[PDB]
Amino acid sequence: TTEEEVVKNMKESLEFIERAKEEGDIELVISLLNLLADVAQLVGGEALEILKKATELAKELLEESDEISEKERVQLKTALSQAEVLID
Amino acid sequence: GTTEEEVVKNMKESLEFIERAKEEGDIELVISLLNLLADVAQLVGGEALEILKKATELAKELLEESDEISEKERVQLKTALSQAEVLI
Amino acid sequence: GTTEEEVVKNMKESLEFIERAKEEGDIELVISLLNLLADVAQLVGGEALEILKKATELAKELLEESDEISEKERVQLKTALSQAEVLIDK
Ligand SMILES: [Ca+2]
Ligand SMILES: [Ca+2]
Repeated sequence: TTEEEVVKNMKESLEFIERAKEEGDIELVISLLNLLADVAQLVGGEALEILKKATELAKELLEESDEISEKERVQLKTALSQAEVLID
Repeated sequence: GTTEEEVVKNMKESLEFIERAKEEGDIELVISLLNLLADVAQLVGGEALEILKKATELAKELLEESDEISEKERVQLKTALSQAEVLI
Repeated sequence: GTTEEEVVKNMKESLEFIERAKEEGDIELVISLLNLLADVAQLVGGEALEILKKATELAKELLEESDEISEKERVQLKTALSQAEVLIDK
């Protein structure tokens, strides 16, 4: 792989998170936020900027959604913790 | 700072959800939370690893407590357990 | 605690389940196991990285060959592949 191929995949993941927030697809936000954080922890650099954008959207979903279950809340906040520690 | 404290606070809530999950048979949730707690604990250390040790003990029991756990679920849980056990 | 042989054992069984999930079209399992393998391989190196390499080749094959993979499954699988491929090069 190249870094450019990785950031393209991370960008497409970010776009799906943007739409998943409107859709209420909480599970995919949890899964993609965890996957993006696993990638950015190995890549650093621009991968962390994309993770920062994904983290912002997940935070908003966590605050604005009235559909999120208690199980999804605890998973999403744990994934947020991984991201927040990386983007700090 | 406020980051690490919120992190370990979030991890403690997840610990409680893993316990309920282990009793409802929500093995998927146990797998997901154990992997998320390990991803966080790897970056934080300290009290995060104490919390991970406890979640590992909870997940280890569920392994062979009620044969509701499928073969696919078992291999995923064992792989997640391995991640956590190495960090411990 | 755990031993490297116990971890390598679990990693080999995961790879067996991945290859089976590839031919059964179980996309979700491949995504979950590929990510779990990369998480473990990051901490152990050695033969863990060789098992990850095999799992990565199988997941690439699944991405190119399968037909009932959803759009959302695809973007998860590509990102998990990115994680694995970066670790293999680290
Ligand atoms: Ca919806
Ligand atoms: Ca992970």
